[PDB]
Formats: sequence, C-alpha cells, structure tokens
Amino acid sequence: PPEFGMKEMRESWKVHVAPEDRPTQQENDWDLENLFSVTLRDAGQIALIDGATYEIKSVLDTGYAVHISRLSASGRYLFVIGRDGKVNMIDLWMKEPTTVAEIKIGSEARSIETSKMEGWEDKYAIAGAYWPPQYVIMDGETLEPKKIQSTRGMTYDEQEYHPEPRVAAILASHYRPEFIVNVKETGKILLVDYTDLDNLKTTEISAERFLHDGGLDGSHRYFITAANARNKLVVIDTKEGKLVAIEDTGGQTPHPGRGANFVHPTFGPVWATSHMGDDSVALIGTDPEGHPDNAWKILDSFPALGGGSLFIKTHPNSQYLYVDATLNPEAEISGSVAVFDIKAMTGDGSDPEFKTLPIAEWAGITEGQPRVVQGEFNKDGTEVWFSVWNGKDQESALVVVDDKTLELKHVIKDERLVTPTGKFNVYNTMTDTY
Amino acid sequence: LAQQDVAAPGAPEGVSALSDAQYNEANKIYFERCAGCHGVLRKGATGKALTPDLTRDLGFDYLQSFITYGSPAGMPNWGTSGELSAEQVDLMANYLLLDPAAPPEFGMKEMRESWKVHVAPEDRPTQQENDWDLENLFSVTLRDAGQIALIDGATYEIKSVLDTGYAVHISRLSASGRYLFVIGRDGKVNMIDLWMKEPTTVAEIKIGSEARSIETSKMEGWEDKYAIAGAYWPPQYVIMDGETLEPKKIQSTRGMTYDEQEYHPEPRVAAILASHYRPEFIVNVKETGKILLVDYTDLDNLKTTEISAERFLHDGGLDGSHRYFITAANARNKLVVIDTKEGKLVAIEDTGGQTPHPGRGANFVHPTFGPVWATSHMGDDSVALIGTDPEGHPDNAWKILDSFPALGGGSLFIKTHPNSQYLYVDATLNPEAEISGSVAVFDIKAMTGDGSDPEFKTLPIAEWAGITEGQPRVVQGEFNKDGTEVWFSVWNGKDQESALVVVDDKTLELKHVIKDERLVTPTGKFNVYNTMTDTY
Ligand code: DHE
Ligand code: DHE
Ligand code: HEC
Repeated sequence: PPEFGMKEMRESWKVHVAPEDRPTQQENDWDLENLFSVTLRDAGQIALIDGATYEIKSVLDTGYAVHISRLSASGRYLFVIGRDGKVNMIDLWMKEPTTVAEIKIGSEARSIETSKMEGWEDKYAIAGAYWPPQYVIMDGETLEPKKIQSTRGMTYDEQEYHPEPRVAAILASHYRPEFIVNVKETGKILLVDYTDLDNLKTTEISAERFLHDGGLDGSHRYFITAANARNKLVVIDTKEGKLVAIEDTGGQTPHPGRGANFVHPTFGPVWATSHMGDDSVALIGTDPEGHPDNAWKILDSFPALGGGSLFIKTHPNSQYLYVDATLNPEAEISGSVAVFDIKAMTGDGSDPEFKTLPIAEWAGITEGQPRVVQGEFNKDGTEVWFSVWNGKDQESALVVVDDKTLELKHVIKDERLVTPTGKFNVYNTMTDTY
Repeated sequence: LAQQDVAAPGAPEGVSALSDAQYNEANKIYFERCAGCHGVLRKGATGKALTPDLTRDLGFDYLQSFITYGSPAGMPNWGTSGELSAEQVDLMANYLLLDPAAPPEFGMKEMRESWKVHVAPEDRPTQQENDWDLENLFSVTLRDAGQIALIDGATYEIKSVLDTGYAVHISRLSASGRYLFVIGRDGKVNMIDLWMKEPTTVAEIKIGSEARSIETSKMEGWEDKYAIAGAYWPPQYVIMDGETLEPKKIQSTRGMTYDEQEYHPEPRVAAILASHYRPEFIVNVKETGKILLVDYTDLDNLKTTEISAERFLHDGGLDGSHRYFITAANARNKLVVIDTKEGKLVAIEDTGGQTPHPGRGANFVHPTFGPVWATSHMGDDSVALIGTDPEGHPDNAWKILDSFPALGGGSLFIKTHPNSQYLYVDATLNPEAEISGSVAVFDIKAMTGDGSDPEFKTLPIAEWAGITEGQPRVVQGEFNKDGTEVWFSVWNGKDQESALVVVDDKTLELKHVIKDERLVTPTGKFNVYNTMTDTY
C-alpha cells in the first residue's frame, strides 16, 4: 500500500486565495453563526444553509463524500474532509465564500479538527487518516502541512506491533493547547501539544482498543469516547492528561457521535450515547466535584426506537433528548426518531417513555426507504434538523423540528440537495455545544 | 536474523527461482554480511535500497557485477576479494530479485517468553556480601566469547568471567552501582547483582534481534527503578523493571523523518542516555533524526518529547553539568545539542570534520575557552571542541571553538577525567598499524586557544603490551574511579593474543599489562563509578 508523506501532500497543496488577499472583516451579509454546513455526500459538495430562513446560500464543490465539517474557533473558517483524504478550507467572510485552500492528507480519512484552546484561535487544523496510519497538523490559515505523525505502533494491552492503527475521532482540548487523537487498533488516545511542533510534546494514553467517536462533557474537561467493539466508554481528563475511567455501557457497540450532555433531574450532569448494535441509550455521570458517587458510572440504560442508532442529541436550551435509528433494517424505524423528555426522567430504573417523530413521513418522500440521520441544533437551541437520506438519484430532504413543541417546522427540498448526511451549525461546532 | 530459517519464495515473471537450500544460504549471507549497510528490510541505510521494485529494473547482470567488483563509494568487492564464492555472488544477485519475507517482530509475548528471573529480588542480598571495591571495578567486554570480565581497578585481578549474550556492546550500571546491565548485539540483556558473594546474572531477557544500547534511570529519586534497551531490529525501545527486567513498555520507533517528513520503516535506536534533570530517558532514533525524551514517571499515560534533530544520530554524551546532551549526527558531520532541562533543541553545528564519533565524549575546562566537550572523528584526524557554558561563556556556547589533528583517521573514542590534565584520543580503525596501535595525548593545561595546533604525545600502547602478532587495534580509554589511571584495550582476533594496557595518568608511562588466556577480543571497558555517575 502506498505511503503519503510531505512531498505528496505539498504536491496536492493549493492556496487559491492567500491570507493577505482575503477580507479583514465579514464582506457578506449572512448570519454566519446560525449557518448550517450540510454534506451533499455523493455529489462531492456541501450546502451552506441559513439557519433561520432555510435558504441555501451556496453550494460548494469539495472532496467526494465529505465526512464532517468543522469550524475554526473564531467561526471564520470552514474545514471539510472527504473520505478520500481531500481537505477544503473555506473563508466564510468572503462576499462569495469559496475554497481558499485545499490539500490531500492520505488515501482514506474521516476526521478533521481545529485548535480550540483560548489564545490559539485559528492557528491550526489537524486531519487524521485511516490510510496511511497518520495524522497531520496544518497551518490554520493556509493548510500548509507542518507536522506529520505516524500512528503505527504497539497495542496498549498485548503490546504487539500493529501495522495499521487508523485515526478515528479528533477533538480539541479547551484546557491545554492540545489536539485529542483517537488511534483505533492500538487503543491509544494521544494528547498532542501544538505549541511547539519541532520539540513535540505528546501524551500517549493507554485506553481500550477500537476507539472510534466521542465528545467532551458539559464542562469541556473530560473526553468520553467509545471503544465500540468492546462496548466500553473511555474517559480521559484533558486537564491532567490522564485516563480516569473505562466502563462497559451494557449495550452493544456504543456510537455516540460527540454524544449528548444534559443535567439529569436526579443524577446531575450526564453524557449519553446510543448504540449501533441494540436499542439502548446509556448515561454516564460527568461531575466528579458535585456528584462524586455518580461520576464515571453507568447510571441508567433504557431502550429507544431500535438498533442501528448513530446519533444522540440535545442542547442546553432543550428539555429533549433525540435518538435516531439510521441503520435499522426496518424503514418505519430508520425513518423516525425517538425523543425523551429530560424533565420527566427520574432515574428510578423504569424505562423512560419517548415520543416517536415520523421524520421521513413529514418529509413526504414517495420513493425508497430513506434513512433519518443526525440531529443538529441551530445556534439558539430552538430548532433541530435531521437529514432524510435517500439515494443519489432519489428524493431527499432536511426536516426541521420546532424543539419547544416537537412539531414539524419546515421541510427543505431542493434539486441540489443530493444525499444529505452530516449537518453542522457553525456556532455549535465552533464551541463544542452538545 | 541470519540464523533464522525461511521459506523460499516463488519467482514472479522474468525472474528465476532459488531452491529452498539456495534461498536459505542467500538469506543467511544477507543478514550476516549485507543488512548492516542495506537494512533488514532492504530499504537502504549506508548502502542503497535493494527492494524488488528497484532491483528488478537493474537486472541480474547489474547486481552480479556490483556484488562481484564493488565500487569506490563503500560497497565491498565481494567476488574479487574472495569473500563470497562465484556461486554465492550469483545466489545474492538472484536473492535480491526475489521478494523479501517479513522479518520477525518481537513484542511483549516474545520478550516475556525469553524473560528469566534467576534470583528474585527478595532472595538477593540486602548488603554487599563480597569484599570487592565495586566502585573501582571495571566491566570489560570479551566480544567474540560472549562474556564479560569483572576486573579489580587497583590490583588488576580478573575477579570473574561471566557468560552473557554474544558480543556485548556496552556495560551500564544502575544509579546505586549495585546492578550491572549488559546487552549483546543480538538483543540479549543480562542483569548482574554485584552484591552477591559471587556476582552472576540474576535476570535476563531478549528485547529484539539486533541491539546496541542499554541505560539505567539516573534521575535522583529513581535509582534502580528502570532500565531501557534499544534495538536496531525491530525498530523499538523497551523500558524494563530495574530490579527484575520485567518488560513494562515497548515503543516502536517507526515514523517520519524530521526534515523531509517521509515514512521510514526502519529507524534504528542508537545511543540511549539518562537525564539527571528530569525522570526521563534520552533516546536517539537514527534514520528519522529524532531525539526522544521519554518520561518514566507514568508508563500508562506516557509523556514524550519528540525532538526534530538531524538524521544519522549515533552516539553522544552529557556536558560537564549534566544538563545538555551533545550527540553526533555522524554522516552529516554535525553535533546536535539538546537542553534536557527545558526539553528542546538548542543547537546544530558542523564540526568541520568527517564523521564525528565521540562515544560519550570528553568534557573539560579549557584554560581560555571555558567548559568544552570534545569529539574525535572516524573520517579524519581532527579533534573538535564545542563550548558548553551558555550562562558563563555565552559567546563560546555551542560554537566549535577549535579543531586540531591527532594521530590519524579512524578514531573512535576520546577521553578525559576531572582529576586528569590529559585528553586521550585513539585511532582504532586507521589502516596503518603504527597508528591503530597507538593513542594521542594532549595536555589540557598547555592549551592556549591561540589558533595553533596543540602538540600531542604518542603512547605506543600495542607495543607496550608486547603484541604485534596478527592485527592488534587499540580502543577506548576508560579511567579508574580516582582518575589516576586510564585503561586501553588491545583488541586482537579471537585466536590471537589481546591485552588491556593500564597507563599512569600522572606520568604518561606504562603501569601494567593485563593478559590472560580468557581475555578474548577485549573491547569496551566500563568503570563502575564513572559509568554510574556519567563522569566523562
Ligand atoms: C472516525 C469517524 C468519525 C469522527 C470524525 C471526527 O472526529 O471528525 C465519524 C463521524 C461522523 C459524523 C459526525 C457527526 C457529529 O455530529 O460529530 C457524521 C455525520 C458521519 C456520517 C457518516 N458516517 Fe462516520 N463513519 C466512519 C468514521 C467516522 N465517522 C466510518 O469508518 C464509517 C463506519 C464507515 C464509512 O463508510 O465511512 C462511517 C459511516 C458513516 C455514515 O454511513 C455516514 C452517516 C455518512 C457517510 O458518508 O459515510 N460520521
Ligand atoms: C548505538 C551504539 C552505541 C551507543 C551505546 C549506548 O548508548 O549505550 C555504541 C557504543 C559503543 C561503545 C561505548 C563506549 C563508551 O565509552 O560509551 C563501545 C566500547 C562500542 C564498541 C564498538 N562498537 Fe559501537 N557500534 C555500533 C553501535 C553503537 N556503539 C554499530 O552499529 C557499529 C557501528 C557496528 C557494529 O557492528 O556494531 C559499532 C561498532 C563498534 C565496534 O567495532 C566496537 C569497538 C566493538 C564492537 O563490538 O562492535 N560501541
Ligand atoms: C557497507 C560497507 C556495505 C556492505 C556490507 C554491503 N554493501 Fe552493497 N552497497 C553499499 C553502498 C554504500 C552501495 C552504493 C553504491 C556505491 O556506489 O557504493 C552499495 C551498493 C550495492 C548494490 C548496487 C545497488 C545500486 O547500484 O542501486 C548491490 C547489488 C549491493 N550493494 C549488494 C550488496 C550485497 C549482496 C551485499 C552482501 C554481500 C552488500 N551489498 C554488502 C554498501 C555495502
């Protein structure tokens, strides 16, 4: 299998608009923090959609099948990475936002993130690849590749050499000027300090194998991530740079996305995950100072719509916990979302009731069996969007739900809305509000 | 790797096959004679890459000719020297066209299988039980015999000859001076308890297929806690329990080159030192040009600093203050300086010489320049001095202050001691026997740093030993604990007579010659006190 190093990255690196030629203030009249960046998967595009008016402001060409959008800490720069390893950086301040720089970082990739420590706004971006097993730290204004690190190495437990440790989720610390890198097959979480790329400080945390996705707790101090194939949640303290806990969720194949933080009426601050392998939702306590007896313990587990869930969501202004069932084989389940009333949760051991929102039905799609995927809130936390993902030559939609009432707010359809998948609100992504 | 039996791969289009016997004969030759320059994976090191994609384009005739006649640039003439028969030359040319099967990894399971604790810590002495002066003992490698000799520093008596791994490369001592660690070139580590009535190996372990370095934890408070070993093959280092040798943490060194940032599949671990400022090991990774500062305070949440340095890192030493690590990036003629307190690169300087080879080097206070560290060179006769005092001699710090000739090229080791006024330089690999069997000695007190070249006295070490027979090569000065006597090895072949020569440092005259039928191929010598304390 071919390697992909600095020479290869630099050959693919193009700066379309140099920093000095970009605006010094916002030159369009858009409401950038309420904008949604929506993947148009099979079109190799993204749509920038007004969070209040639902107007598609622009459709931009990107790498094929963008996996996620991430925002710089200032909210000015939009970063997307295709599954092919192509990264595009877009300047939202331009009169007509477009790609200002691009680069290829490997042959297979899923993650990108921006520096989020106070004082390091817009300084760096980082991308992780499945192939070659590596991550790369890039300049936050130009995408210049600055530091490439191989993730080949020893497994944490058996301590045997692994020739293919894929980089899974990448998050950014709010406590130290560090990136948080999950290395799947070796079961290591890397805390990479970007204050000095020549004298590179890292903390390689032995965790659990099969690390995938995860998120920070409400305080933004603790990183909670799924070692999915081992059904565990690994907790690392980003302030102290150390593993704090590893706990089994009781479910099969936890798949949080970035997860859902909320204040449980009985348990206090918790983070929740749903599962791909069963219908369960698990809650872990996230407050060692205030609720020490509940911290890092699995406090409750209860059913949602069905197996094949990918994303769980809430917002500080919402009383609701939304859970999709995207990969369920049954169209009636994959086309709907479960919604729990957080205010009604007692943690008495019973199974909280949920309301079933018929999201695909609300979108009115005649053909196929579209899959509903990934709740994402607007900046005010008053509306939540879901993608109604159908095939490239079929009819898809976005469905906007009024969070206060749980009623349909708006259906977004456009001929350009091809295979809509991930949706990222600028404000909630730049601030890690989830 | 050479003694490992492998399967003969089939031959693809346009290539001819080798029988099982032919392929195993070629494979043994490759690892015994070629991999040291061309790499275990055939990706190239001193010698060019020899992977099938490249060799199949060169063709059989080209390969056969190069192996037969060699070249002036460093590739031996295997065929015309008679080292390889005509049939073996062809076997190698054919072998290089065939796909190399993956060399064996050597992880935790394999290390633990090889790990033996002969005397549990609980069953060992609680105080020194022999009457030896351990701090003045010397641990001497008997290379080709796979042994070491423990020799009394004052009486010159061989106290014991212990069996170890083959061709021990160096001896290192725990910070307390109790435990003696040795590592053979095949990756075998032996730990010896010097407090026993009859010191012997108390624990042993294998850490790889090919290795050169071992070191002990030297941060105050961490005495005897850990040992670390580095391998050439697999490209990895391993931190082990300082009392039992239990393997605790194995780290691969495969990774990206610091400058071109390209993946390198075989970055060999070279020198390993121990910080006196932090609870860290200092690990040189040759091919990627990275110096790793590895914090052993927490092996689960492992903190490291990966310092971009210069490719071809090999050996080096700490300055007199034990704060700065000065190491040779030998093929690029540079010295790299790292601050172990702050954990950062502070300088990279060309020595003006070809292939600096300091060993741990030589620290002294130059009468006019201030604190300096010295290195000699394999590729020329020069001795270079670098300033090591950023606070007290600021303009001189990390600058090459002087460069002057010694006996000739082929130097490996330079040496001094705080109680000596002399700087000793060998010339082990010089082609001239008169030079290779002698050492140059400079008088530090007479150095003026006026730009002229300091004179040196030539000590005829091999002649003093009474050895001319065969090919005696003098190597590596090592002082006793008091810094009053300096020893040199007279390294002859295994079927020839060798010796150790003890020089009186005050008079620069012969003191004593150590000879013994057991003293086979004596190479490295390490005094317990000077090694435990990094006094050089
Ligand atoms: C490593 C990884 C992350 C974390 C990214 C980060 O931290 O920036 C992630 C996040 C994501 C997120 C992040 C949501 C969030 O709110 O953070 C989304 C929307 C997403 C949509 C999909 N992912 Fe994802 N995803 C993979 C990997 C990943 N997905 C796969 O290896 C996998 C299993 C298979 C694959 O074919 O790629 C897979 C399938 C999917 C989907 O089928 C989705 C729905 C669409 C698609 O194009 O493949 N993945
Ligand atoms: C990586 C390395 C170190 C640092 C050790 C540490 O930090 O603990 C070192 C040190 C050393 C030291 C350390 C002396 C000191 O005072 O620190 C000695 C005596 C030594 C005797 C030899 N070395 Fe050495 N040496 C190699 C590697 C190394 N040698 C080789 O790859 C090389 C070039 C070729 C080889 O075949 O091994 C090589 C040839 C030699 C010799 O020919 C010597 C004289 C004998 C021998 O067995 O090969 N090496
Ligand atoms: C270090 C001293 C070496 C040893 C031992 C061996 N080789 Fe070598 N080889 C070395 C160098 C520095 C070079 C570069 C070419 C030059 O001009 O010196 C080479 C080259 C070869 C080649 C040619 C490759 C090419 O030209 O692309 C071959 C086929 C080769 N070497 C084979 C080879 C074999 C089979 C060896 C074991 C018997 C061997 N080399 C030992 C350095 C060194």
